[PDB]
Amino acid sequence: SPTINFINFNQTGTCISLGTSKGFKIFNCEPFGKFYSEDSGGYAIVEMLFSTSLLALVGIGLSAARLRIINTKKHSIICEVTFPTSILSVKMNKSRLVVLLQEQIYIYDINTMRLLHTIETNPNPRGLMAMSPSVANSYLVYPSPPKVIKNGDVIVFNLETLQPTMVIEAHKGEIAAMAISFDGTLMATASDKGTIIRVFDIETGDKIYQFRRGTYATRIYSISFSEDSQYLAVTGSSKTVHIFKLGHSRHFASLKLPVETNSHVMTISSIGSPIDIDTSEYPELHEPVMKMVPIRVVSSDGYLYNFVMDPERGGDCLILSQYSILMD
Amino acid sequence: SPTINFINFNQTGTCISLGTSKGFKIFNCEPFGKFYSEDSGGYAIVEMLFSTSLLALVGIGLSAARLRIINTKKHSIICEVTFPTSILSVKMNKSRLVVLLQEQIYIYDINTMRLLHTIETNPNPRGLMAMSPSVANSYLVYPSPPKVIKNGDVIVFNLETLQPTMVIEAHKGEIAAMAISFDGTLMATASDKGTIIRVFDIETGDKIYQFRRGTYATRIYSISFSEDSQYLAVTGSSKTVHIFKLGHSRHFASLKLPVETNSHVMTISSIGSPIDIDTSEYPELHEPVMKMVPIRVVSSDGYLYNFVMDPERGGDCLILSQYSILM
Amino acid sequence: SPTINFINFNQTGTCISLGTSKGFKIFNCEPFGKFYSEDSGGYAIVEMLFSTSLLALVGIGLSAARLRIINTKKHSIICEVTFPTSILSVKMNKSRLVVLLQEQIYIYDINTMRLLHTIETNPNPRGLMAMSPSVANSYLVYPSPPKVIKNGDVIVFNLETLQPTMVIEAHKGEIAAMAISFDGTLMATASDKGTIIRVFDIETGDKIYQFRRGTYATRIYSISFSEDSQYLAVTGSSKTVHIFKLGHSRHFASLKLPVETNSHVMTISSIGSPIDIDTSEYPELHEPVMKMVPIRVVSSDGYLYNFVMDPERGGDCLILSQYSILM
Amino acid sequence: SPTINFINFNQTGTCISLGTSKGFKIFNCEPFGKFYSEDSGGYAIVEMLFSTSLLALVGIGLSAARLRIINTKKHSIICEVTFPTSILSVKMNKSRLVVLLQEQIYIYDINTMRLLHTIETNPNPRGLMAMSPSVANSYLVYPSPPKVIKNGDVIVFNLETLQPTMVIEAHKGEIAAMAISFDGTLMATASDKGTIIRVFDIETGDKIYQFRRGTYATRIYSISFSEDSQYLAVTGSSKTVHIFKLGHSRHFASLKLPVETNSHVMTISSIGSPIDIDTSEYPELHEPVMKMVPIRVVSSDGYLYNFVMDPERGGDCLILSQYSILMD
Amino acid sequence: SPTINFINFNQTGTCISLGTSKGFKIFNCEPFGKFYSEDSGGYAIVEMLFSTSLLALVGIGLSAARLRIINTKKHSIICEVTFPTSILSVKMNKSRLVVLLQEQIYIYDINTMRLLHTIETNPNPRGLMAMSPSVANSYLVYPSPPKVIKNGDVIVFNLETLQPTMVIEAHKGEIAAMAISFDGTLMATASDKGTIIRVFDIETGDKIYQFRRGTYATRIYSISFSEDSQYLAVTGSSKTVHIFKLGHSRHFASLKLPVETNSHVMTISSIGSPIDIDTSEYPELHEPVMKMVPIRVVSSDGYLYNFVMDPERGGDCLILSQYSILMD
Amino acid sequence: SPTINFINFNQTGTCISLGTSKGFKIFNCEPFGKFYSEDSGGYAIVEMLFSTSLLALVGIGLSAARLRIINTKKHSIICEVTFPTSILSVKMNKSRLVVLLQEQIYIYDINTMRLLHTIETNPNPRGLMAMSPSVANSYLVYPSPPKVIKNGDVIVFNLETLQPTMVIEAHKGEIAAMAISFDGTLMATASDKGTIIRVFDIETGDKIYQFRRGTYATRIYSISFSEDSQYLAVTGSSKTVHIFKLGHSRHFASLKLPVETNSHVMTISSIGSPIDIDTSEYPELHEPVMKMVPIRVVSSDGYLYNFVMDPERGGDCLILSQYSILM
Repeated sequence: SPTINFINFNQTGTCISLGTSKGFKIFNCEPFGKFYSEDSGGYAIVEMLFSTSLLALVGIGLSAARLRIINTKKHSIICEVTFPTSILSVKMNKSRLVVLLQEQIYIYDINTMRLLHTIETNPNPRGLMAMSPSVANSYLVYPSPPKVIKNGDVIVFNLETLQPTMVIEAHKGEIAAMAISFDGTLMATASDKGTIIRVFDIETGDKIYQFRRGTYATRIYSISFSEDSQYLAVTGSSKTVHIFKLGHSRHFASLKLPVETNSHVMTISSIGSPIDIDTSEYPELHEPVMKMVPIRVVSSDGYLYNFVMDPERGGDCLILSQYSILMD
Repeated sequence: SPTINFINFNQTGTCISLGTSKGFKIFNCEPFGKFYSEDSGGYAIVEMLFSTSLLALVGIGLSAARLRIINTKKHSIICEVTFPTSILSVKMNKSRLVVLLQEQIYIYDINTMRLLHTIETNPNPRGLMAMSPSVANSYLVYPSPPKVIKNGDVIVFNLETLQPTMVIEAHKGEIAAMAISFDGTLMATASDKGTIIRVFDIETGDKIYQFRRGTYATRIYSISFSEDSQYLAVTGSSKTVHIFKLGHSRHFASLKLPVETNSHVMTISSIGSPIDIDTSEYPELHEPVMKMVPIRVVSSDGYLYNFVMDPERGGDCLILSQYSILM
Repeated sequence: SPTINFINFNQTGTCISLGTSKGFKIFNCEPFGKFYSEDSGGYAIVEMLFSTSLLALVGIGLSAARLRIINTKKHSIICEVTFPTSILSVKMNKSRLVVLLQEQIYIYDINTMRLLHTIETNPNPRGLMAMSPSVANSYLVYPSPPKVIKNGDVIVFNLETLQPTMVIEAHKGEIAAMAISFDGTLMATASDKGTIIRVFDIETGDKIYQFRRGTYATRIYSISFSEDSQYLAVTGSSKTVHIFKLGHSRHFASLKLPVETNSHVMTISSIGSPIDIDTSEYPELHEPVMKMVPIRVVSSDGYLYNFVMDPERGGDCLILSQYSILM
Repeated sequence: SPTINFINFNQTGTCISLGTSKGFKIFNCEPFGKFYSEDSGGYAIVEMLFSTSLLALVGIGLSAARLRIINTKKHSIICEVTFPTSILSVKMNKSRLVVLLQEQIYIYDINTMRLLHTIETNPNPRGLMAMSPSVANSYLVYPSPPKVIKNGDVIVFNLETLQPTMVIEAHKGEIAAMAISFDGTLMATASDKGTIIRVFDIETGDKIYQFRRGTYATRIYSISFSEDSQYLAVTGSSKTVHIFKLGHSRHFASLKLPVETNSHVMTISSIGSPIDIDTSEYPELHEPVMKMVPIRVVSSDGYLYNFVMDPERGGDCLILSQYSILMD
Repeated sequence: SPTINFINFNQTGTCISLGTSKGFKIFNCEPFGKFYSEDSGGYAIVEMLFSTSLLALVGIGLSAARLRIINTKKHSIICEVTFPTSILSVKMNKSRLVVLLQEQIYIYDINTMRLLHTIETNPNPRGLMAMSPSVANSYLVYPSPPKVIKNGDVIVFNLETLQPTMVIEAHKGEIAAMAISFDGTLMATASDKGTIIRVFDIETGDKIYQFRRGTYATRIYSISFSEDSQYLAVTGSSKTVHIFKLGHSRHFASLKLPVETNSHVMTISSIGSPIDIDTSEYPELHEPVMKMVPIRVVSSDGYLYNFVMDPERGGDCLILSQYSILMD
Repeated sequence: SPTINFINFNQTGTCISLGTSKGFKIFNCEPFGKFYSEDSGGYAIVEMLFSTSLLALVGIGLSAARLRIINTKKHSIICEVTFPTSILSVKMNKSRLVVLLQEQIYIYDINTMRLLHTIETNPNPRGLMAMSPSVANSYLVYPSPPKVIKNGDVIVFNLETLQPTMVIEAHKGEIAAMAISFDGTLMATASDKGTIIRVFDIETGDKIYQFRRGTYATRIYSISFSEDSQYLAVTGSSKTVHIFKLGHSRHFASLKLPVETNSHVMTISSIGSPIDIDTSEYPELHEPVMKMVPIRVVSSDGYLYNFVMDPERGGDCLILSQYSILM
């Protein structure tokens, strides 16, 4: 079993991207299957648009500096761009392409592929970003630490006009994770303590929600919004996933992975639109069918976990199935 | 009489820097005199610190891109730095040195002279900034127009920590002039129409005062605060200089230059601390001495004009004397 | 005594430019003196125009690629230009500026300083050119070897119209030195063996004179014409300088340096206009005064040697005096 | 009927290339037929080697900047090279490939396809070139106008050693057309007046022949040598084609197109080796067969015209047939 | 090493055709080399004309019923013709193309490719044929067994006029092999016993020569004439090749394959025009050079064997070299 | 009186088959009578076996392509078979059934009626064959002209083994009529000019006899042998029937029809075994009885003519009686 270095959902959560030390893979979620694969070499960043057969490939070191965009349906190379330093993150929408280095931000137009704007930012060794995926509210946010309490400063940058809009005084400590909703309305961040989750409304700048996560300080791996902006997902080193309800404190519902899973695994999750499931097959503990929110949690060990959450009851979520990436 | 391309006061307003097409000169204000001069070449930017024998010299194009730092007392060269494009503005405090190109901002430590930060901004063909001269509140502000209504966006940048603090939605149109008080507390901005003057409190961001300037729209050359932040001075193409009182609308007092003066003159001004003047010599229209704020207005034609303002009466200001720079 | 890396006369031969590992110096010839000097850094190319306080300064590697134009009277910088590779030669007239890299030629207008033309040539590791200093016949010639017998092909390029005029099949072997007279009428070339010196008439292209140099093949350092195109001076590794008379084969007159001189010295020379010298002081072997052509030969060890040639007698030339540059 | 933008014979004159706004076509001459076609898009330059299934494709704007080499028999792409500006001409021999922009010349080796030499020339908005098609005498000539009487300067460049050989003082006015014989021995040029045709011997530089063309000044569209260097063909805006005999003034023989043809049409021609025709079928006005020089003249309207010339009589040439390109 | 299903010389013996289960190959004989190849699939019949880049391809099952004619130089398909049953043999000359099924004969004109004549013959499971390759004497002969001693009846069919010419009472038993000389003058046949070889003159019908082959009855694989009609070659299951002289019984000269070769291999041979060889290199056991008849024997295992025969001495033939088909 | 399209004897010559445009009829020869008749439709081919109540019926176009086998005694249908084109000839023996189209020959087993063989021949628009009626020597012969001098090539085909035996180069011109004796021993052929009659021995292939017919070339309608192969009968457009004696040139005996007969009549004949006739009734010009070979000649106009030939005298033959078929 080859080691994997990167997992990432698309901007809608209906697909899967992945990068191994021997190649990369592209899966699908509802009619599960291996859509694409290529065993060329180690890949560290595999980012794709809303399907559309568009990919962004960063080699593990094709070095980590070079970024290559490949159209999988045409099997051709759109362009290749090099960078002075290793790439730390690449994110995309159907309007702009952004490449982030440790102290610089590069912004490209996805169509023309010509360089547009460059931001000189204070060092970000963690490669933290968040991009609104919609063109109507195209906003990019990056942290602004002081150069050596005013450490958790985040710069709200509008990609449409290529000018900053405001400065958000997010937290006292360094930012550890950040995400933007699908429509670009909201924003969520968390310090390196992972104890307090804060939600700011990007257009006005007001803090809307403040959630407490866990009891003691522990690392946060990633944050992701629901597609309908109803729920927010956080994953940490405690091998537990929390879901906070944004329909408005304590986490609304929690996901516990199977015990056999090792605790030293990074997990990214995604929340999908509610679906109907047959209660006859699953003794939830009854109407024949009731709406269940499906949750997909994939870990760096190469597994996929499917949960269902009751929007009213919440609580601990039942687990339906456990596929295995890199195999059937 | 050689043509002059650049005039500015020092950060305290007690000195004069000037650049001709043949060299640069340095003057003084109260015991007027010519401290230094060199007939080296064309100079476009001659900026000085709080005396201290430190200068920034930019050639007319010594190219326009090159910047040279010279100690006038030692007649030596501290350093020499080049830039890919022509320099548009240079400002200093006793802690940081800022060089602005049309699209880039370079910040240097005044002591070590090593580069500290670089800012990629939207193009500024007008070379507009404002630098707080005090190290306690060292702030830099530069405009951020959208790249091709929200055209008059300005970025409040902190030099101490090298991180921006906030974004101020100053005006609807493009910014034309910026000025920061001596202590770095306030910032004043002017749109390209020069009809509304707005001053913001830099730490909070709230607009404190709003001034109406003149009757019709006309260009603004420069803005400058008083040492004690009591008054604000603006000069425009109407050949008239206005003084706005910040002790708290309409201009408090107006400076009318002599009629024979050319109308197409760049005019910069400065406000000094109140001093005692004898009313026996000057029929102000009476106690023997009364405090009157002295104002120095140097124009691009090469003349200095001294005025006095009565802080209570205000109104049209009397002119005492006129020298002639370059002579 | 710092090492020196570059010596050349001006386009009239009445001045000296020189570059050390610590700075550059500028001298004069008839009333000998040191006009200028700076201990800035290593300089590899120091080229001057017809006095006029204009210089081209190239750092030893200020990198070798960078070229800086400095006005010594104003102590300012006209401009600063970089190149992808190290500069190999720089020459000027009062109309054009030429910068040569190993495979590229850049031509600049001396006044506006904007780029005018670029020539892609076959590699020239020796950095060889020749520039006519008069604007009436402004010509540039550079060698064009085949890219890997016809190896000594040289391209006659007109700077005025920026179009080549003709191709001269100069020599069978690679070109080693090129020189153009003051008026731009003639061009002289030297093969890598230094045995045959050929001069061509640039407008017609016909070889006018052919000179045999020395007895055996040896390297040639530089060639230079007289102001009136009467004589041609070549210097080689044999520590001997030859003068060929163009008033029309064998060298007309030979310059033998003092024996104590090191043999491994780069030697450049120049020929000046005839002057009156007193035979009473100098027993030439007699009228009190007779015109004798003065020759100045500066070597890489740092010394200047003054000779005189009798235009009718020719022959071995007497040496009058010796100074010491850098002292 | 789609509009066509480019017509060009091969280096031997036994084939035809063509480019439309919808695709390109490749014909043949003696056993006439449509050898190849591809309706991809607009093409502006279609240049091919001596058969050998080698092509050079320049899109109308595959932009005009990009040049693509396609092997029609293998249906694959050998390589793709981009250029900063739009391409104005591409010519080839079995040794070198040259791409010309408005102020630059690029020279490539046809086999290795690596860049060899670059010439910085004065602006040529007309895209004028001439290449000897034989490797024994590989010479390339381009005009050298002054940069703003010495306007008609042409630089004779040897492609083998990549060094200029001489400078030719061709004409007083700007050069309008130029061509090189098959063996690379001769050269022919004409100013923008089109009144005087001059022939220079490329190896020595001497002007060998000087022909007068027409009476009043009129534009010249193209010049082409005969394969055996016996005759030279010029075509102008007068809807008339002249042939000058090089076996050595006034044009030896002239070709008049049918009256129905519009005068605002560009025509390129080619001269083939002499062939035997039966005088019984054609009342020339008699031996049964006598040698006739065949001439093929194709116009931008999409037609082909076949003429026969008597090398001794010359004069106005009889027209045998009139095919139609884009159809049968 | 892929298995091969078909080997056949051309009508002159100067080339080689071959068909594998993965593709087909085309070799050459005197300047030995691999002229062509194509790894598409299994091929059972690969027949080619006198060079001329013409091929006949029958798939192993492109089924065995379908026959496809491909021009290897043009890489195109001339035509495709289907048949109700599997093809058993295809032979060609520069005038006619004949396709044989188990009970039917189809004759086509090679140029026009339209059907001309069809012969309804009694069943021939062995696919036996013989065609004169010259247009002057275009004769086709096929066996005519009785439908269930008069079993070895062969019908002499003239392809030019498409009418039978005579009936030959060849042998008492079933015919096993048959061949026609290059000029179409002679004919040779052999029964399934392989003991007696009979030669009939096709124009008159008289039996000219009768040769005894071997001692006991054994199978005969193929018969081939010399180009000059001087010698006749037979190959059997005894791993031995006999040559009978037609300059006029017992075989004149015999060819013994190397012992390492397996006996269960089918061998086809061909006789070429006499050539000069240097006796200095080869100690034949002496003039420096003497004429030797070269013989090429290829077996179904994938090897080629070159022999030399002395026309006067005959006897056992020396073997010069042993190439290897499917490799160098 | 309906038109008649087809007349032929049986394989023994003791019966008559006939086809009208309204139906078919079957007669007898020695005790003359009408055995059978049906007014069904137009019939073009009515062929019978050796009595045995077996018939082959082809419609006039029951299309011309269709063939129907009918048993007249049972009034039933044995089978029905169609063909892609119109049938041109049908013949039988007691072992095989042959159907000929213009370019194809079909052979059927008379008993099982399953198809046995098919022959692809060059086109025969005249529908010519010859069938041996004995199973001991069952042979079929059909012409093989070249497909567009050797035009009269005929193929000897053996029905028993279904394989051809030999090819006979019969005549230079196209074959016009073929006939095989009762035992299948001999075959007779006639060219389109009808001048030369050739008979070949089918087993050996050698031409045995050659007969000259008439004086000038004229068409031949049919040929038929005697039962004992003693005589051969040919009928042509000259309204004269010739008898050639094969007991071994010029015709042995000639049959002249009555003058009133139409000249444009298809005439077929047959030769029977010798019988005893009374010379008292017939003045032959005498023993009371002498054997005379009876000849029956039925013509397309619908009449039967009875002749007698003296085997020794030969010569012109006397006519005894005339009936009228269809009445």
